[PDB]
Amino acid sequence: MELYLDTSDVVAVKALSRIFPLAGVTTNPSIIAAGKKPLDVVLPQLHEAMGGQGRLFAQVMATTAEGMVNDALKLRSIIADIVVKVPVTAEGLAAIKMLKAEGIPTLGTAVYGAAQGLLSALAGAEYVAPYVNRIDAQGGSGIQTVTDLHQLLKMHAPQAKVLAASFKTPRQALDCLLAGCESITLPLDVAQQMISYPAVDAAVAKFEQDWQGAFGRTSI
Amino acid sequence: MELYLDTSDVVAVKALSRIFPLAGVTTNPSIIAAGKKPLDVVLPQLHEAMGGQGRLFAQVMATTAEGMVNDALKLRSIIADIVVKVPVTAEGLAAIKMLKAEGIPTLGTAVYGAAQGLLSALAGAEYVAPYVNRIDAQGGSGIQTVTDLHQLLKMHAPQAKVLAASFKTPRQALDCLLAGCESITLPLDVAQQMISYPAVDAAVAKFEQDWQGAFGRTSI
Amino acid sequence: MELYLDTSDVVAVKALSRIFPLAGVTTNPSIIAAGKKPLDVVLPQLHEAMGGQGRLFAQVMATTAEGMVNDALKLRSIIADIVVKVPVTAEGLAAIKMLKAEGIPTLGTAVYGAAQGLLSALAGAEYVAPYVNRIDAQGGSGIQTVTDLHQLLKMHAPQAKVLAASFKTPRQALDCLLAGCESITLPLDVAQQMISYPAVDAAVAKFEQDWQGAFGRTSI
Amino acid sequence: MELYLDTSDVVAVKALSRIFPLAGVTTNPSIIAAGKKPLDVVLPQLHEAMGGQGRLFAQVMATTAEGMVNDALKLRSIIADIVVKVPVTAEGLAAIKMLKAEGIPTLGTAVYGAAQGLLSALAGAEYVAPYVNRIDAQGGSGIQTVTDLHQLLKMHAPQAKVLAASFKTPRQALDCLLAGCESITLPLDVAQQMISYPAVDAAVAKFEQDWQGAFGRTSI
Amino acid sequence: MELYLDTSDVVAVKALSRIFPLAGVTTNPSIIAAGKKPLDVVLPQLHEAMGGQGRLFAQVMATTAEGMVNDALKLRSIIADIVVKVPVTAEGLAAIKMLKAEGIPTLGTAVYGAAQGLLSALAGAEYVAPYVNRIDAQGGSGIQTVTDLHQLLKMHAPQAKVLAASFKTPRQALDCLLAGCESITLPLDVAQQMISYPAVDAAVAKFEQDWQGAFGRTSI
Amino acid sequence: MELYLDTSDVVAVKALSRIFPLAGVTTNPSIIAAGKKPLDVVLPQLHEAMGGQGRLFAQVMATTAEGMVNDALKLRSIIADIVVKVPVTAEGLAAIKMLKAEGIPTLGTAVYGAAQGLLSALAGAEYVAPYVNRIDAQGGSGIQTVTDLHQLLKMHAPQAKVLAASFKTPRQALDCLLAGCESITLPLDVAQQMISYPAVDAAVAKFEQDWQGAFGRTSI
Amino acid sequence: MELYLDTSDVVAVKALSRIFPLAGVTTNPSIIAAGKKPLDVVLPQLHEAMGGQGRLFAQVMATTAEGMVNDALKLRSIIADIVVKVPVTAEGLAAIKMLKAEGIPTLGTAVYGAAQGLLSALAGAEYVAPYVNRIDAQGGSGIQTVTDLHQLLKMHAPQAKVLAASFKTPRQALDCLLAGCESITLPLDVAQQMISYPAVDAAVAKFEQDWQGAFGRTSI
Amino acid sequence: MELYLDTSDVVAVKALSRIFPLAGVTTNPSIIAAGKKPLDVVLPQLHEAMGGQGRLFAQVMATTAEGMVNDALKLRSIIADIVVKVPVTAEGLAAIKMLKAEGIPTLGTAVYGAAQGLLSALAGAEYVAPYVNRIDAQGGSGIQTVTDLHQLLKMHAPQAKVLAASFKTPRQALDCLLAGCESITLPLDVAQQMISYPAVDAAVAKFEQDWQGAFGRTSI
Amino acid sequence: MELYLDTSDVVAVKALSRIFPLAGVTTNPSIIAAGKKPLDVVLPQLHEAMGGQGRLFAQVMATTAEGMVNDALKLRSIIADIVVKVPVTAEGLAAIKMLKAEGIPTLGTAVYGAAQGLLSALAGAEYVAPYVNRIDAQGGSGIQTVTDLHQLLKMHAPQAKVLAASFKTPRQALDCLLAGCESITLPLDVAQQMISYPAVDAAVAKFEQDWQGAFGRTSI
Repeated sequence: MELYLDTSDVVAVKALSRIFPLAGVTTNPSIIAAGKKPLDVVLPQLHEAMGGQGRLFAQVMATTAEGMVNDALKLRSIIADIVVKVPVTAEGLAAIKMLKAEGIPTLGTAVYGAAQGLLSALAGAEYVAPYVNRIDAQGGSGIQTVTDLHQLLKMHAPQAKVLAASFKTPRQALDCLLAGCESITLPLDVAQQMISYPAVDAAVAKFEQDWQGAFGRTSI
Repeated sequence: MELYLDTSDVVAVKALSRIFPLAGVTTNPSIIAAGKKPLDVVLPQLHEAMGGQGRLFAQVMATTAEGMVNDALKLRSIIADIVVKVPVTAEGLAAIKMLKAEGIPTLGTAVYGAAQGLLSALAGAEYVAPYVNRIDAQGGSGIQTVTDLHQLLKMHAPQAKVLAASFKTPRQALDCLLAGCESITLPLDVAQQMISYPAVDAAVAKFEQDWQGAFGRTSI
Repeated sequence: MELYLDTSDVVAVKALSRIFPLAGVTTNPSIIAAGKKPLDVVLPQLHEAMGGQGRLFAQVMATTAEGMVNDALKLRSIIADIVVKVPVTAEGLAAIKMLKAEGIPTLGTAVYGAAQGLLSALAGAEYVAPYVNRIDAQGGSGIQTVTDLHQLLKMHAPQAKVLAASFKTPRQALDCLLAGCESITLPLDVAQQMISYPAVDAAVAKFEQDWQGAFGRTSI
Repeated sequence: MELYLDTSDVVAVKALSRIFPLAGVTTNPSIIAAGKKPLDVVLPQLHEAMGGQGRLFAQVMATTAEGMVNDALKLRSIIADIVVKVPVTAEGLAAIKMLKAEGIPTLGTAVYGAAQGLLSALAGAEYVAPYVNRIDAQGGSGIQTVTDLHQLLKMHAPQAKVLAASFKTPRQALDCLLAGCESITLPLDVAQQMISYPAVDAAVAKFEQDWQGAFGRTSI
Repeated sequence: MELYLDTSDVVAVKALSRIFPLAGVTTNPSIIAAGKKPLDVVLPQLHEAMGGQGRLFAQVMATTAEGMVNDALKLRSIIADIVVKVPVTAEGLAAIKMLKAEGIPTLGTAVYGAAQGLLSALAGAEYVAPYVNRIDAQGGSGIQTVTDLHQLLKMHAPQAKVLAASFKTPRQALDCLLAGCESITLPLDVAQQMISYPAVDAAVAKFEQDWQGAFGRTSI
Repeated sequence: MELYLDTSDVVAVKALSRIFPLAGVTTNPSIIAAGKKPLDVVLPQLHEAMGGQGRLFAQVMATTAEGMVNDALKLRSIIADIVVKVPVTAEGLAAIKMLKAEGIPTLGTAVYGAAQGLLSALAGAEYVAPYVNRIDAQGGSGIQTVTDLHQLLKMHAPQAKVLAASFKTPRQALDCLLAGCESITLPLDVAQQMISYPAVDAAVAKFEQDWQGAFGRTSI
Repeated sequence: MELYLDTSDVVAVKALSRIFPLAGVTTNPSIIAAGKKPLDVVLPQLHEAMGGQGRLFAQVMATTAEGMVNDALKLRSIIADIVVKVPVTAEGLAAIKMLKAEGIPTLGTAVYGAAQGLLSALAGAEYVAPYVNRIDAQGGSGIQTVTDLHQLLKMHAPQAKVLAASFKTPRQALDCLLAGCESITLPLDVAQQMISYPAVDAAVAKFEQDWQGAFGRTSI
Repeated sequence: MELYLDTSDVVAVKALSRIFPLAGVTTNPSIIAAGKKPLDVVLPQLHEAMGGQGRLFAQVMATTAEGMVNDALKLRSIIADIVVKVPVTAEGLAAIKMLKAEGIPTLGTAVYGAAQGLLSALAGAEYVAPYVNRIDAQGGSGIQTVTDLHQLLKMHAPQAKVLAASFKTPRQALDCLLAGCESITLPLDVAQQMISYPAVDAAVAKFEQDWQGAFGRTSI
Repeated sequence: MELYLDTSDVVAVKALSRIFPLAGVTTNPSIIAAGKKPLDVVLPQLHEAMGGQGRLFAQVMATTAEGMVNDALKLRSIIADIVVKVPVTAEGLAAIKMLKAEGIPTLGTAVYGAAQGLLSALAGAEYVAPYVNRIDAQGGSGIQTVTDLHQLLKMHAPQAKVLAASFKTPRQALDCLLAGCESITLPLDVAQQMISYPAVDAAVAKFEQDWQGAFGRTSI
């Protein structure tokens, strides 16, 4: 299982590095725009924030196959081992094919259809990233869509993996993991809601209270 | 399958040693408080009660990652091979991470969510212990939660194992075992209700009665 | 839906009368033994405990048909409208039949089989009381048994109603209610865990904290 | 729901009359042969054994339509309101047509097929009696067949009712009742195992044990 | 529940009239050709073989809407109340429309699609007749096809009824009846297979045998 | 059940009027563009091809609420009783509420979400029209979406009805009808493939061939 | 089905009044605190934004039963017909009971358990408001919990209704409606996401494009 | 698969040895009482009835661990390779454990709970024998219990095997085998009901009848 | 998968040898009687129509184990490698055990019970042959029974295989194959209906019609 964060704030990334066993951080130009900082700064700083380990992900903006080819060349020049994710269109499939020919790992993003993601995987993307929240909000069923995509990948192209993103509530992440996703990423607020429970807090408080009422200190 | 006792009564565990194939005894500071005796006394006596065999478990109470690190150092000093369980918070995950770094086996306790247990397992905890009775009491469904946690473990983290606790009726234990739990623990009252059945007693009485009416004795 | 309490402590009954919309209180000779007080005292005081309202239930102890006949006569002499529960044996069936002939409402207790309860209902018992916790403890399935009993009653004897008892966790009561039970009774501890949730407490605390930080009062 | 007994022993019928709310007793020439006594003698005897109330059933033995017509005439001469059951063949359907024309109630026995029983019911039979134990013993599924027959009767001929027979264990009766059967009959051994439970006995025993431990007496 | 026969032999019809509660006899030009005799002869003879009561069905052979209009006029001239079935084409739907305009009951035959039968029913045909055996032989599934047809008729046009035909084994008839068919028809041999069971024969034989062994006589 | 056509060809409408029991014809501006003829001509001609009966539907083209109000006034001026279709946007809901205040029946089109259709139905649309084929083509599930919409309407807004459109194969229409749709519309090609089957043709051919081989003629 | 809004902005409420058929607006002290304006000022403004129609909801704040009694008195004094929501505790239960005694309609809020909401409904609350998003975030399952609550209400207390709240994604609202909720409330952003779809926008755009290509305008 | 017999009649065992591929015979002291013959006689004669092969099973009668120790010693002295069955109590588990220490194979009998049988298997008994008929008659579900026991064994203790006993009808044996039981034992009458079918007999009869019709004789 | 033919017409076997990949032909004395010719004449001719390959099957007629042993000896003397089929009785089981001791492969025929077939397979028959059509004709469920038989074989006796026979429609063969049968045999009529479809014929007709309309020839 691979755990990533969809954010670009260096301080939060470094702070949460000590908590979860991070496998890397994925970023999108929307989050980059939110952070306001230029990429040639954000990737180095975030890389140092995660201790120089893990994986990295960045997204191109071009519309023509050679255009996102050149964009991926720039990204690989900046960070040697980054994976370049590309929106899935006809040009997206093309860029995937020549990028796989060049041997640079690629990710399929903006996936709204199981057939679309399967086509991207056949073209050669090692990762496929459906937009769970957007698909769910647009009248679809992101959970079932992820299920079908996972089944198709496992039963035709084993080497491909599913990377779930676009989360708003912990439940969506729970169902995505239950569907067999090999990798997921989550935003900071959902991550915080993963590691806080009033029931857990009350249980710990009662636990310490009993220890205190018994032995007259708190420490072991 | 690993069977443990959720209690701290030396005489009780010694008496029940000849009945069930005990794999160890798990203790929590609440039960230790009920037993009123200090840990440095109860652990050696219990270890002798299992004849120097079986597994052992104790829990920290600190809030800071270094705090449960020091506590776990104390437990490993008292008992070399004892497994230390930690309440699952952000600090719990941190402590689990450096504990897996230093190579001390750990257990995840006070687990109320499948995602929480999955996070603990990814951090590296060897066992995950949800509170089935507490979850069911607080409007949740402990059985389905345990099933989901087991599925997530078998899917992403094969090396982790589920250790069910917090039982009030034999039905909960049976359901947890049917869910695929690799290890469970139970209290003395549930253990007693496990091995007693009026139907079994009546069948044995009728059986001996048949032998009596046949041969003039109940013997041989 | 009919809500009752299976206990005999006057103070607790009176205190909880202000909270739940009580329909009555059921008692059994085991609970009477626990309370240590004679019935001719406990029933009047309890009747005043919910102020002369609700329903009352008490159980016979004789084995012979005329035995619980005289018993039920004594209970009706003490409280005019009390409903008498009888254990379901052959003598129980005979007693239920001829008490239904006399026109005194009766209840079927100590029910361990759905067909047993159905036979009691055919004999004429107004209520049937399975022992869910004991059935689960003895390797059965109380929830499914209650389900079959409810289906059989709604199919053949519409006038009979299921009165669930013998609870240890609120989950059992939840499943019994979901099965279609028209009446349930529960003990004090399950009632207390029923109306308390740390999540609710934290939510209301944060709620009033926000309103306090906004305007500085504790009420409208 | 209609409860009957498939037996011919006057003493047992009278003894069990005080236990269950009997609706009558069904008889067949097999159990008549086992009882050894002639029908014209036994029939008034158990008729009085049920207190003179309830239903009665007896079977023909002829092979030709007019033959079992004459048999039914003899039975109606012996007792006015008895229901005549006939084995289901081509002659059975013809005899049932004649008997329905004469307005004498009839029952369909020896039913091994759902379609066969449905045809018998459409011919005018008020009752249909499959042989659950025999069908199960011959590699079929008595419970399934009863279910299909019940559904067919309900959704085509509402006036027909299913009368299950041929039982060896109480489970078969339980599933027949769960399938929606409006009437069942059972043998004496199944009745005795039906109304006896060691668990119930032990519960009652513990009950007056604690009553005695409280009040110096097992009595109220 | 309407029981019909799909045959054209006067002797067989009259013989089976006494056994099954016939609602009528359906005929098709194929079976009429097999019977070799002309319609103007056969229909009076079958109508008398009924005992004078029941329903009669015959089919047109024309292609043009007015053509089967004239055909249906001829059938109504021969037998006043006969119901005319028409093959379902575009011309079939047209013919059904003018026949519903003129108030002559009609039946939809040669139905291979549930939507086709729905269209016929909406056009106004009183009955719809799918060909179960042919549909099954041609790679379809007549059972589920009839199921969907029945569901559609019930939930859109309540007045239409399903009349299943084309049977080869009793199982097909059983599933058609279980699917909710209000009427079916049945060939002679498969009908014979409804009314013969070796198990029933052996049961009757043993029954008479034990009666004889007990009473030294065969008679009741 | 309401049967409609989604086309604007007068000749085809008139020709198919003799076959199916038409309840009306729905038109959309795309189909009007395909037909190339102006609306003030197409609606009168279609109405005359109707025989003067049935229902009519037309769709407005403005964006602002009073805009489609005025357009609906124009259409209702051309044909007195036409139902106005409106796209479901915020302005669509506004216009629907205004028209419901004016008491003119309205049509909800371009429904890609069950919640959107429910909102239109609450606003007052008499019918809701999802685009099954487009929802399918965009990675959704048109059949399941129609199912949820039908359930929601039957649950909360009994007066609303589902009008399925956008079909490419008769299978989609079959599933839509099975889901409980009270009205559907079909294109000409799907209608033609609907009422044609080679199996039916071959069955009719064999049928008249046998009639010929019997009587020297294929005629009655 | 009753549609409400959970917000406190007068401008947004009035703007959305023309779009959805609003049944009222619910407010909670958290949102009131966010608005920072006193309730006696805010709710007249909302009432006018309704056009003087619809329902209103406000929550009590004190702790003692008489405390929320006086609070509800104040709310009824300020707005005559306003419904009062109360957090569900023991005090909340008592408040609900005697408020039903003097006939003040009440709503059950802060519900985290189906049995808790069922108890509130038994106490007499007209509406029950579970917190779907919070329950899902805390390891539960809000959808299934709402399902059980709805089933229990329809089974035991028909007059009670479920009012879903706490939404973050359209799917939660869709599933709550599918579960049978009679009323829901909706935050502004999620409501906006109910009425915007890129698919619908593109369909409308192409629609005007073809009208343009046909008649030289997108108009008329 | 292992087939055994639960009986003690030498003649029947020898006679059935030629028919079924016997793997052994299990005996219980009740059956020994029925046979009235002493064990030191029945086991040698039964072994000779085997022809000198197969497995043998006998049960202890003592209540104290050393008591069944001595009993098992006597049985192993009598027949070297006999497997000892022990009733499952606390002393039962203690005995099972120490004979697993001594390397003598053991069987768990009188099993009424899946958890009980699983505990016996963990203690080490090679076989577990639930009482299907008794459990089923006492209001339980023998088939489901056997299924759960088999699932638990295959999940946690692969080496343990389920040995079903206590049968009354062939259906119970069929379901037990379908549940995955690796070994079953069945009584003489039920085994006879496995090897007789009237349908099979009629088929054989008709078969020789057609051979006779062909060749004037029933033989090849 | 093994494909066989249940017939004895040499001309038909020879003709169909070119079409299907025959694995052999099974014969029974019923179809032998139908062919009227003696076995010693027919079976060499069928072996020659085979092309000298495939498998052969024939049945005994004796009722005694030794008699059908002699029958099998005669068959093996005539044809070196023919497999002998024996009816499954007690004598059949004995004959199978002895024949397996002689190393001659055997088939169990006239199988009406899954337990019966499983017993034969344990006795040593290489194949098991149920009679699907007779079973479903006699009120059973041939498809389900074949399913259970296949499950039991794959569970306990891996070497046994299912050989389905007795077919009337291709649907039954389809379900038998779907159940996992490793071998099936079908009659000539079902084979002819199997490989013929009017839909296929019409598709081919349209196909070469289009080829002709394109290139002025139907040729390639």
